[PDB]
Amino acid sequence: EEERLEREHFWKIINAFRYYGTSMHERVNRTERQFRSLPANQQKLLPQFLLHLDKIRKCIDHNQEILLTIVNDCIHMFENKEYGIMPASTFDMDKLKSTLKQFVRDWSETGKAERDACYQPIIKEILKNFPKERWDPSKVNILVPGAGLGRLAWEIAMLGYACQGNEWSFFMLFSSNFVLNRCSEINKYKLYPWIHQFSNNRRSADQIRPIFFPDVDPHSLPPGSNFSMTAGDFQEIYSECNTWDCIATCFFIDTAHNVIDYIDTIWKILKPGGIWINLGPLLYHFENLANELSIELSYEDIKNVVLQYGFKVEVEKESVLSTYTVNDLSMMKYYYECVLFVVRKPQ
Amino acid sequence: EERLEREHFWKIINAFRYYGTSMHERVNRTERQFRSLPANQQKLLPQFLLHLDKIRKCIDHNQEILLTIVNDCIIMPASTFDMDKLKSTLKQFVRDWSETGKAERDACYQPIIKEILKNFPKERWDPSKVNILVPGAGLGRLAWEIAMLGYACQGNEWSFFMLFSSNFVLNRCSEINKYKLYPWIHQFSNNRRSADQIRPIFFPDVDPHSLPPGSNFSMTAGDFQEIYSECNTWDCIATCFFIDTAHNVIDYIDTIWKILKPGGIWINLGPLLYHFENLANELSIELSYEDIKNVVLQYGFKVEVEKESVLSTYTVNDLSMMKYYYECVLFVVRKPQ
Ligand SMILES: Nc1ncnc2c1ncn2[C@@H]1O[C@H](CSCC[C@H](N)C(=O)O)[C@@H](O)[C@H]1O
Ligand SMILES: Nc1ncnc2c1ncn2[C@@H]1O[C@H](CSCC[C@H](N)C(=O)O)[C@@H](O)[C@H]1O
Ligand SMILES: Cn1cncc1C[C@H](NC(=O)CCN)C(=O)O
Ligand SMILES: Cn1cncc1C[C@H](NC(=O)CCN)C(=O)O
Ligand SMILES: [Ca+2]
Ligand SMILES: [Ca+2]
Repeated sequence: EEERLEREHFWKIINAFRYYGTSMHERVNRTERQFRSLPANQQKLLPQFLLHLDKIRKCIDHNQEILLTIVNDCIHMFENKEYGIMPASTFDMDKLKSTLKQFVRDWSETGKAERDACYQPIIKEILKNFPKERWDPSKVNILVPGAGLGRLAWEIAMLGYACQGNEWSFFMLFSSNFVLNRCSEINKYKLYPWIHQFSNNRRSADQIRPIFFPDVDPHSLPPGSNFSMTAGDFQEIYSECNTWDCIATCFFIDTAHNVIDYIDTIWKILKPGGIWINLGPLLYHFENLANELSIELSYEDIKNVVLQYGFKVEVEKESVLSTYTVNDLSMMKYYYECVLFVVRKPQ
Repeated sequence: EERLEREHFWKIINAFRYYGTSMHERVNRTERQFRSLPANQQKLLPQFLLHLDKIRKCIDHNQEILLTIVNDCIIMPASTFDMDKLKSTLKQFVRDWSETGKAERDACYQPIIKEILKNFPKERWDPSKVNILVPGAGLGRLAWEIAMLGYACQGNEWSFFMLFSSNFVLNRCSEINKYKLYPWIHQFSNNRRSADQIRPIFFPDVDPHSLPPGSNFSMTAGDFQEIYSECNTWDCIATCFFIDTAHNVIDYIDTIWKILKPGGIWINLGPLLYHFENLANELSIELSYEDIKNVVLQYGFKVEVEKESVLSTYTVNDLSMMKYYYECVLFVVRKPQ
């Protein structure tokens, strides 16, 4: 039951990767169809339009190649031997499009500013509580749930902490497995994360511009590094109590069906005296989804729940600005005024 | 014609009437889910169901303000599309007619109004003989501000959501801040404090019936392409967050060029969030700003002002942990004489 539904989920994501080209091409063919239905005099006002559509198509083909490399990597895994054709949902295609942007955030020089706003404060808090002068960082155990493409877990590991990223989503697992285990040359790969955006373009070239990755070799972890990634629901995988020195969550807790469940887990699996570092907003992932449990709390209520569990609050900064896979050439942008806090389980 | 507009009219009246139902069902889902939690978890939040009740009261109040707009004008399940438009409408009240919306208005309307004063000064024009057209006037605040300067200004709006509201605010309203809405109660995510959700706004911040004497202000209902067909008529057309509503922006540009007088100016400020992009079966020509400028040039407009990266927001919740902004373009182009 567990293993079969995992198996179903698995090939569904695979199929979604395989379907990216068909989806996007149909979108561009809608556009070409409509453009050609215009009065011809209007089409001659834009004598480069059809050419630009052809450049998008090449971009789609290139993105599809990256996605097929990821699919090829995960099918032939040493530990994916346990798992063994339909059109993907529009929901999967959106997750796909989100995945490609995630490569900018986590593994491109283009996403350094965003990492500076979201990751530096977490890393800064870790160094504050486990200073190199008093702690062998190899003996400090740090769990990073919802690690995504894994850049933050990786950065912690670069300092020598015994860091383990966990992730539930096969979009994220397929991709991080590829970037972390196969990209051993800086900026060897390239993708087009903005071709999906047709609104709010200053220049048409803006939509077809590339980003390169990885800006950094993942295998430049120094010897003595202790870095790993796990696949599964972190509530089910990390059930052993009193284990972790530090749990670090970035844009994570608003992905729960019930964030109270998350807080209950973090309390049980922290070592007495350990800390929970959090940075992020409260965009509840299940808010709209029919037939899904979604408990949407204000930050005020989250703090009250944290306080009642017994945590003691060491750092609290509200209005920490950051973006999330922003396109800095776009005429429309979203930003977050995140909360950062460091709470501590009493010893 | 008459029969199909008849259908559109009552569909929107019905959406106005279904607002309380739609919102209460949303709250119902929350309450069922909270009550489904284990008792130990529920105890941790002893004001949650009380807070829900306060939301419901805000809901009920909003529904009263909506019914007032509909009787001042004069029950089936409306589409989520309508209800989103409805929620959008209540947010517009903040933008166009609340002290809270002043920051946005200064960002979006003041640069347009300054350009109007620049191109129609008293040393050259009798302001009351200058005809200015505001397509997509919304709740009409901008058009009103232009008419307040002594120009002959006509707002135009297609949506019945706006027309009901703009009528109610411009004709049936006198006393400042007499009325209040709860425009944020539908946002359950990204709240700092629970109390921000049930936070009230008041309108109108300024008295609409303070037009000076001889002022020439009017508002019309319908497709601005179909209503305005007299070529060489308008001294100025002012579009604010408007042109990206077109099925085909080239069509809007053609209408504007043709209905401006020789010497008339088109002022534009907004982004390019194309309204029909992600809608099935609807035509949608999504152009870059570069392409729109190439089209405008080929028509023969002379370009007088072009500012990119004009920062502004649109019905923003100042207290929310999530926020959008636009890097708009402002331009003024003249139809040559
Ligand atoms: N139950 C669960 N256990 C582990 N990860 C989960 C989870 N539910 C959702 N997630 C994942 O949590 C991730 C949050 S995205 C955040 C990624 C990264 N740390 C960053 O901030 O940039 C998503 O990739 C999502 O798939
Ligand atoms: N053909 C048309 N004629 C008149 N209004 C139209 C129209 N097409 C779209 N609209 C309207 O244009 C409006 C854009 S919102 C802009 C409102 C206001 N000027 C502001 O920026 O605050 C919408 O209310 C929409 O209903
Ligand atoms: C990951 N996460 C968890 N809480 C919030 C987020 C941000 C993310 N936001 C975007 O992708 C577009 C940004 N304007 C999302 O929607 O998942
Ligand atoms: C009116 N308009 C025309 N071009 C863009 C807009 C903005 C408007 N934006 C919102 O409502 C949410 C923004 N935070 C919309 O998309 O209707
Ligand atoms: Ca082009
Ligand atoms: Ca072609």
